[PDB]
Amino acid sequence: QSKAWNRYRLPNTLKPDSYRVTLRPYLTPNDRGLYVFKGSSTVRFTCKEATDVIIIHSKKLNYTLSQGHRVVLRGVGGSQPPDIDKTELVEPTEYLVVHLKGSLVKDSQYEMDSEFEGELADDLAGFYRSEYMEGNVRKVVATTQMQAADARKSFPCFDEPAMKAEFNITLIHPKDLTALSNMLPKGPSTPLPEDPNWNVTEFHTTPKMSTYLLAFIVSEFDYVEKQASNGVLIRIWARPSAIAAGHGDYALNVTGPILNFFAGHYDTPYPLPKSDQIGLPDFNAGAMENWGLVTYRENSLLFDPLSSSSSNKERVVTVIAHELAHQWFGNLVTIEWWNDLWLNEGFASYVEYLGADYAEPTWNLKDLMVLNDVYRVMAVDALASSHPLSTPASEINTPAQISELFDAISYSKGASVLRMLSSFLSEDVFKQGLASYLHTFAYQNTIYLNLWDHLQEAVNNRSIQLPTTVRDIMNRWTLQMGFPVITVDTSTGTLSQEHFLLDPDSNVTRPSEFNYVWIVPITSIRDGRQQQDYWLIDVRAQNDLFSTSGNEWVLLNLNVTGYYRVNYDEENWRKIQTQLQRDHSAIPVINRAQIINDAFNLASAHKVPVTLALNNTLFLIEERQYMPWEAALSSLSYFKLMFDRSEVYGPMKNYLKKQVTPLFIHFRNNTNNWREIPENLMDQYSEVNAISTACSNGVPECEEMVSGLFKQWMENPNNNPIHPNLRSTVYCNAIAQGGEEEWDFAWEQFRNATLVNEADKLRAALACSKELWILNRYLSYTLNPDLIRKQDATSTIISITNNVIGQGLVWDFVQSNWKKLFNDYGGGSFSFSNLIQAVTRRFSTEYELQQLEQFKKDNEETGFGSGTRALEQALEKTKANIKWVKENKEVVLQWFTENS
Amino acid sequence: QSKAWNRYRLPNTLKPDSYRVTLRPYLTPNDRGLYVFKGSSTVRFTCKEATDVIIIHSKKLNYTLSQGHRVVLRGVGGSQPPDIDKTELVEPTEYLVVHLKGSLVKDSQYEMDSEFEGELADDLAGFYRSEYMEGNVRKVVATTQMQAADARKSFPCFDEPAMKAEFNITLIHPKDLTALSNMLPKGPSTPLPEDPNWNVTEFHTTPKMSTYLLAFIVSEFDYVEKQASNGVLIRIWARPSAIAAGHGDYALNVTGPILNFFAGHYDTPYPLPKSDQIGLPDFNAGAMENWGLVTYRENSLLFDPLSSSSSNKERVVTVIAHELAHQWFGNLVTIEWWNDLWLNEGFASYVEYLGADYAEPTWNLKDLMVLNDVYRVMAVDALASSHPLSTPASEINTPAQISELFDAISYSKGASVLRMLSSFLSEDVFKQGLASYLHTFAYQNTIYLNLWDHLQEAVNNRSIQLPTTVRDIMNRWTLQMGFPVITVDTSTGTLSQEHFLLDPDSNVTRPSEFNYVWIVPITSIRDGRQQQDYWLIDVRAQNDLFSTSGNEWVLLNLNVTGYYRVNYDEENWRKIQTQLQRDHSAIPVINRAQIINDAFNLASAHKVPVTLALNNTLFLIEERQYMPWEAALSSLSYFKLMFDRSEVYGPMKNYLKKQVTPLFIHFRNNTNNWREIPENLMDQYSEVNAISTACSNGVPECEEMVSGLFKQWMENPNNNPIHPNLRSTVYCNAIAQGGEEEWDFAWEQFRNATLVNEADKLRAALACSKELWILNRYLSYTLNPDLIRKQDATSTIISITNNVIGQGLVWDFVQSNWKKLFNDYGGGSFSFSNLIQAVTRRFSTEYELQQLEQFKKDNEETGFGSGTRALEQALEKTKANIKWVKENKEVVLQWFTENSK
Ligand SMILES: *[C@@H]1O[C@H](CO)[C@@H](O[C@@H]2O[C@H](CO)[C@@H](O[C@@H]3O[C@H](CO)[C@@H](O)[C@H](O)[C@@H]3O)[C@H](O)[C@H]2NC(C)=O)[C@H](O)[C@H]1NC(C)=O
Ligand SMILES: *[C@@H]1O[C@H](CO)[C@@H](O[C@@H]2O[C@H](CO)[C@@H](O[C@@H]3O[C@H](CO)[C@@H](O)[C@H](O)[C@@H]3O)[C@H](O)[C@H]2NC(C)=O)[C@H](O)[C@H]1NC(C)=O
Ligand SMILES: *[C@@H]1O[C@H](CO)[C@@H](O[C@@H]2O[C@H](CO)[C@@H](O)[C@H](O)[C@H]2NC(C)=O)[C@H](O)[C@H]1NC(C)=O
Ligand SMILES: *[C@@H]1O[C@H](CO)[C@@H](O[C@@H]2O[C@H](CO)[C@@H](O)[C@H](O)[C@H]2NC(C)=O)[C@H](O)[C@H]1NC(C)=O
Ligand SMILES: *[C@@H]1O[C@H](CO)[C@@H](O[C@@H]2O[C@H](CO)[C@@H](O)[C@H](O)[C@H]2NC(C)=O)[C@H](O)[C@H]1NC(C)=O
Ligand SMILES: *[C@@H]1O[C@H](CO)[C@@H](O[C@@H]2O[C@H](CO)[C@@H](O)[C@H](O)[C@H]2NC(C)=O)[C@H](O)[C@H]1NC(C)=O
Ligand SMILES: *[C@@H]1O[C@H](CO)[C@@H](O[C@@H]2O[C@H](CO)[C@@H](O)[C@H](O)[C@H]2NC(C)=O)[C@H](O)[C@H]1NC(C)=O
Ligand SMILES: *[C@@H]1O[C@H](CO)[C@@H](O)[C@H](O)[C@H]1NC(C)=O
Ligand SMILES: *[C@@H]1O[C@H](CO)[C@@H](O)[C@H](O)[C@H]1NC(C)=O
Ligand SMILES: [Zn+2]
Repeated sequence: QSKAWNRYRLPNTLKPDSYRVTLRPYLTPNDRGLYVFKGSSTVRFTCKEATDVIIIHSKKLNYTLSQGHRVVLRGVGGSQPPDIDKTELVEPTEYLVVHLKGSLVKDSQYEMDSEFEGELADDLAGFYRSEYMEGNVRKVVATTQMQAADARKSFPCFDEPAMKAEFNITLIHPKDLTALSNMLPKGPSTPLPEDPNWNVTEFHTTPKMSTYLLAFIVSEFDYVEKQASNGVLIRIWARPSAIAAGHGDYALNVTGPILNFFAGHYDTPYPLPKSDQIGLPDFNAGAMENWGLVTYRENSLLFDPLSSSSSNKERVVTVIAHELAHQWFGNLVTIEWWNDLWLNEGFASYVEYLGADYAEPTWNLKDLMVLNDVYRVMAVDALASSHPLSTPASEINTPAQISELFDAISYSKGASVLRMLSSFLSEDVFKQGLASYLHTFAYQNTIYLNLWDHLQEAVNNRSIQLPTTVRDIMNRWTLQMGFPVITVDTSTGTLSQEHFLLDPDSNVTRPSEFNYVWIVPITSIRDGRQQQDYWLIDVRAQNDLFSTSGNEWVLLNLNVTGYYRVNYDEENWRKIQTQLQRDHSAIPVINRAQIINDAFNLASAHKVPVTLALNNTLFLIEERQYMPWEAALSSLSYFKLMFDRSEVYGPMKNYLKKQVTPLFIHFRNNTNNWREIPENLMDQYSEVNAISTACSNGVPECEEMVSGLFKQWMENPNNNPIHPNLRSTVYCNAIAQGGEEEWDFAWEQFRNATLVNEADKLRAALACSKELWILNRYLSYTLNPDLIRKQDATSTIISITNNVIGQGLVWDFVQSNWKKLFNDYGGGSFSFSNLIQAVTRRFSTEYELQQLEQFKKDNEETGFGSGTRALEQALEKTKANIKWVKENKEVVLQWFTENS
Repeated sequence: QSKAWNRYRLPNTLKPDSYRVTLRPYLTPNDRGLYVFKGSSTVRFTCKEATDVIIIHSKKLNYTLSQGHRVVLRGVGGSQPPDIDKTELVEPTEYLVVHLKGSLVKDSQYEMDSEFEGELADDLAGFYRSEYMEGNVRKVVATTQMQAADARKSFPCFDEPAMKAEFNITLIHPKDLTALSNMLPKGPSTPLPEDPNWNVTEFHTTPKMSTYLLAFIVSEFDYVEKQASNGVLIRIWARPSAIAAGHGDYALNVTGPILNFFAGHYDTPYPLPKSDQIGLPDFNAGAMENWGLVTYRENSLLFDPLSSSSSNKERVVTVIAHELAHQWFGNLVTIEWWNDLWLNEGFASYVEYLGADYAEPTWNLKDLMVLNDVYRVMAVDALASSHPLSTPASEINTPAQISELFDAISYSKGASVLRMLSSFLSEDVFKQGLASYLHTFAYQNTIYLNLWDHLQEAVNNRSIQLPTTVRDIMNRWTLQMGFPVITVDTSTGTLSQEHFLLDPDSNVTRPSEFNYVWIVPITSIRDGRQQQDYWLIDVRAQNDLFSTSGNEWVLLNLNVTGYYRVNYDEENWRKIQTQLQRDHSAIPVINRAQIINDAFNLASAHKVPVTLALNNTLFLIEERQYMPWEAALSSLSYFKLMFDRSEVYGPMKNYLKKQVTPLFIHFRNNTNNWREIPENLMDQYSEVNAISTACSNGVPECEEMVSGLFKQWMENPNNNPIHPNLRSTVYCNAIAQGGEEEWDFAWEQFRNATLVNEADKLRAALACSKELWILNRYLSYTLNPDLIRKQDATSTIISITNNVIGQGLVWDFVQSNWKKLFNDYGGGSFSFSNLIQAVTRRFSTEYELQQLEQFKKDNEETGFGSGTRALEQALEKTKANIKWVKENKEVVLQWFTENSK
């Protein structure tokens, strides 16, 4: 608006060099019960272009006028300090405009001192407080989450990733509590000269960081430390009680290997002197890559071996790797602007599994990436509402736009694209370019093009053959949204590409350059033996590689490395099916899951018949791996949700029971009569799946075993015999196969629950009851805050909705008590979006659509709030559901009956 | 409108004298694939008042134009027939108005020849069709059902009960099949001149009768015959296989004696040479009393001693008695209008027990009547939405209202009134008066006043002492709806009477000439010793007969003879509970059941504490008789319907489980490990009650036994180990405690079932499944006429709505397919009301009432027809339920919890 303070982007008039921030957090409420902190900061900025105004980001800061102005300007090195005209604080653009009576000459450093007072509120932003209940005592900790902005809230600073500067952090903390920051403590905490109750801790100057990664936490958390033989001191800080137990031991045992792996992959030594990972009890954000002081949710860093499932073990190892990867890529080489967030977060997501694999080589974690990210993001990208990975930097300005960029696409899509990048570049050449990128751009900001250039330079040195320059071959997958579905005409060995859209009748309004065409790297296998390689340059191309003979099957996207679905002629599909039946080993496990997942998704776009998809699920009877089974069960979930209350459910269960029985018996023998869990994490997951589906479909042995296990627990409570991994499954099936007695025992345990994980497991299991009265009684308990915590109420109601009988109960509940639910819980505590999505997920009939539409008009006056933008979405999904059921019910029903 | 055709009442200007109907039923689909019957008819009518328009009933009949008109007017006796102006067909009133260019000469007989064609569909109305399967060949049987406004569908006629006439019936039927009509065939079947393959059979002229008593059935059914002592030839006609298997043996064993008994009791001879009882595969009503050709559902007539249960045996004898009773009260003497429908249904329902008791003297079915009718109607009669036994004629005009009157009030309330009337007038005096009524108005239509006059004659003849005239005393029980509740102050022995209302806040909009007061006849017993009787003529009275001293307890309405509820003070109730726990035998078995039923209903009306009624159910643990247990289970059903989907259900089940366990074991030992059955009929019913109640509540052995028995039947499909009487409960409980396999086995057996009784049991049991998907599939099956016969469609839906899981499914189904159910399915008006009551018997929340009100607002255009009153009553009950549950949920839960332990 012709005024720099009106503009959302900092003027490039001055750039910071060094910072000195001394903040004293008062973790005790003052007058009006306000937790406030007092801070003093100074910035030695350098005048890049002669100007008359200084603009510094500042949010929720009272400031103190040391002289006639809130700030004091002093020129350094004999620099003349221009007199300050006036001080103004702009809110729309968190800016501290300090108009000066004169112009600051260029090539001269000026320091601006600033004493300020802020509120240590529980906003989970900037400098915030977190109160946890240690025993029966409230304990408050002062932590920091300066993602995107928020850094301004803590102290006056150039809050932009481009503005890199050294930061000297000093914390005045109570003598009892300990203070932590990005760097090591410069000196041991000394009693503050005044009020000896408080100590003063100074930390060594931080390597030129870009803000947003600064962190200063003062608390009483204890810690387990280990000096790695590479020079980095690994310290895992957490609640003293948990550190006293072995909860934090696993993280310390896994951090060292992960750091070493990344050091090699990044070909760079750990930039900071030490690595502290702290487990905050709350911390709604999953994790933060604060340089040196990584903050994690207590549940994602601590692993109790007696009450955490192997799934939690995967969670901690993987999340640790993601943030530890950020320490090299994203902290040493930060993005110039938030528009390139996809490159930073995406790379971290991709190399996350790479690191975890080094730590646990017997888990094959890298394989899970596809099901966890590639297929997850593929579903969203296959909509006409998708956005291109790259966005014009000018477009992103407001803080809200920055937060918007943090989409699942930015993470998974980026990781998938970068995985394809590494595959067609050969990990070795990719790593070479990455190493050069980091070294050449160490301690400075960059654009995604810089990485493309270094990769191309490595391409030339290694002389790898790429159809076009890395930039062009990557622009196709970064400047336009969506992914190509490659159809293979084996008869004439022809290859074709198209923008895959799950809804066939979708108007792709977004005008994408390259007219939605992609340079797809194609890797193929023939009769098991991998062929050479091919790059689809145009929409349609012919190559003998894809040509097949009388009994020849070709399968593209080996290990689904490339972000593209594949469609084949019906003949090739049948050849693949015959191979899967005689020996599934020929097809790599990853591609077996690909076959099932792609078939179902292609059937949704009406590119292949639904029967073909179910045909690709027939070989599961012999499959003993996890990925293939998981893919099929995930896809068949929609079928169950649509036919759970219909006749089709009968034949469907019979078919699934026939397929699961062998897998269940296999595990029963392997686990020695359900006594010893399998070793490989993948096998552990499949064992849980086997029992769950076997009992759900009605395998007799499964229900007998789960019932017996729960009964053994009922006989001897306090010593649960069910192993943590199999607890949720046994609990739900046992309660379902049992009556009021079992539910009563479970309810008692839930009320006496001591660990949140166990409590939530019991809560969901209690909703597995098959008695209408018990479910209604549970619904009444859900609303009561005393019985069910309001934070957990929405999830409990959703869990009852999942019960086939519960669907009707919850639907009447939401339709009749929307007013109460919305009015009493208008706050974010109740996610109405998730609630309405869950209650309307099975809607597949015109009657149900009429009810939902009536609900919309009936409660129109009381805005659905978070529900809005999801209720209209549910209406659209309901309409699509009606069409799908009326177009596939007969075919699906016949298939199950004849194939069961 | 003023237009006579627009009016729903036939003009009195024309009176029918005699008719000649010649229906020809085509038992093969036409080019349009629709079975169609073609017939011609001529009505001889005397012109009571000169008229220029002739109005007759015509329904779904395409009349062939003759002489440029649908009808042809011919002069009888030389009278001139005025020229026909025009013939319009008014559909709303089903009136074929034959406008004339002149006024019919007054007091002149005329004849109207009319040819017509109609659809022989499966609507179970007029001339419909019944398709049964023999071997692998479909067999079609054309039968007639004209209970109300359906004779018009078969032929143009004055379809009103008052318009009696003699009907000459000629049936052109295939030479192979046999034509059955009200009277005997007049001579041998003669070959149709056009086609020898068809036969022309005319029957003897029928005596003066109403159009709704006609029956024309052509069938290949065989029959078993046996002349009765009165000489009337009793023949049981049914499917060839059924008669060959001796399913009709029991029917022939009871029909003859029962018919003679009725004739001897009222000294009135049956005026027809034969009385054929025929069982039709497809029939809506349980049975129709068509004079000479009484029609019955196969379930109500066929009886296989090796597969039918003791209850089935009672059903057959009772139904046959009810229909034979009608042959006197309904056919020989008919009602003037449907307003006094009770005069026929009520008497036939009450005297049915007398006939059954005669045929089966070791059953004591008259004891059951107390719970079968008196208490059954008291529930609906209590609602402020009931109707006086003799509703003003003006209210009942449209055919929908006519069919609506066929409810508990016309049947049970009438029978209960007759029970009380006979009790205070003595059987001898009562039957003497009835004989005069029958002989005086034979072949004539009568009203309630006519009955009172003949009864008064017997009263004076036998010098019976009454407070006032029979008319005044019984007008209180017939001209005002509802029944009185007597408050007994044992402290001072004072009595009072007031209209019993389930909702104390319910607004009665129906005015009463007697201002809701009754000359209640009262009979009281003291410590089991009967005392002198008293008549509560005034609203309030006092007597020492009711005043108690020390620990003396007084029970009014000994053997629930009177039609009223007894409300004792807390003192008497305490003494009664003391007696029940000390020696329940002291209190009459019937009165023990009376105590449980009265206590609960009084509590539901917010007149006594709910705890009091529940307390009265603590003697059940030691009770071994059937009647007490029966009333308790029936009364606690309301609690279940109101708390089955609530937290109270758990404690309630535990309590009942505790009470039934002893009875269950007792019967186990008595039945020798469930191998034998009790000898006494009542004991057999209680044994089945024990097993069903135990399995439903959760007694472990019960669930194990029923499952094992069904498993053994699955092993040997042909040999069913379960004893016929125990099949009902075992089948249901097994299917419920079983899964898809059990449901599949039952479905296959149901489709392959032979005896209707067994098929009915399996059909109802299939609804006991606890799988939502199975119940949804079952509901779709109900609509399919091929899988479930249209006659049993609503019954199956009601069974599904009975299942707790099915309640929601059916409610949404009813809301979604009201238009289809109301239109495609006629339901014969006997249903719909039942379906509405069944789907709305669990409503206890404002949201549920809102849904019901929305249903009415969204389906007012579609119409509720017969269900109109039922839907309106539902609204009243739902509102009362909302208040009752809110005021009693906690106390009911606490009581069960404390007693369950
Ligand atoms: C944050 O801490 C760093 C040190 O870790 C501070 O940088 C230091 O700045 C002072 C001037 O303020 C430098 O002193 C100068 O030393 C040179 C000789 O090296 C001398 O010729 C000059 O006359 C002057 O005394 C000091 O060297 C420098 N230290 C380093 C290692 O660069 C920084 O100023 C602190 N932050 C802020 C905002 O003050
Ligand atoms: C906050 O500052 C206080 C004061 O410095 C710390 O308390 C401890 O103070 C004593 C000196 O008064 C020191 O430790 C003590 O010294 C003896 C030897 O004389 C030694 O055996 C013990 O360590 C003893 O406690 C030390 O300065 C200081 N800290 C320690 C390690 O004891 C207090 O610990 C400070 N709090 C934090 C969290 O840094
Ligand atoms: C900084 O100044 C703001 C604006 O004056 C203060 O905000 C006020 O304080 C109350 C709470 O005590 C807030 O609810 C209102 O937004 C403001 N009201 C008033 C009366 O001014 C803010 O409190 C100050 N900072 C701190 C840490 O206290
Ligand atoms: C974490 O490391 C500790 C050792 O610091 C483990 O304790 C033992 O050490 C070995 C090697 O790590 C483990 O394999 C053994 O299971 C432990 N005991 C023995 C006798 O060697 C500890 O198990 C590791 N994991 C956790 C979760 O604490
Ligand atoms: C029905 O049958 C009767 C008897 O055959 C037909 O004859 C009339 O009815 C009386 C009955 O006793 C006969 O005696 C008379 O000869 C007839 N009466 C008149 C007034 O004609 C009778 O016509 C037939 N019904 C019809 C056509 O109305
Ligand atoms: C109907 O009557 C028949 C014939 O009386 C009954 O069959 C039995 O016939 C044998 C013939 O020797 C007699 O010894 C029995 O006394 C008859 N039993 C009875 C109960 O009468 C038949 O049981 C009767 N009832 C049924 C159900 O058909
Ligand atoms: C119903 O419950 C009992 C009979 O089962 C009646 O008597 C009570 O019994 C309890 C338990 O022994 C005592 O604690 C109470 O004091 C008794 N009642 C009184 C009023 O003393 C009870 O009165 C009945 N409740 C009714 C009829 O409402
Ligand atoms: C709660 O659990 C603890 C630990 O198993 C047990 O000692 C205690 O008795 C339980 N309390 C109740 C009330 O069940
Ligand atoms: C049909 O008529 C013939 C005489 O033509 C007769 O023998 C036969 O029994 C009749 N059939 C029936 C069942 O009416
Ligand atoms: Zn991250």
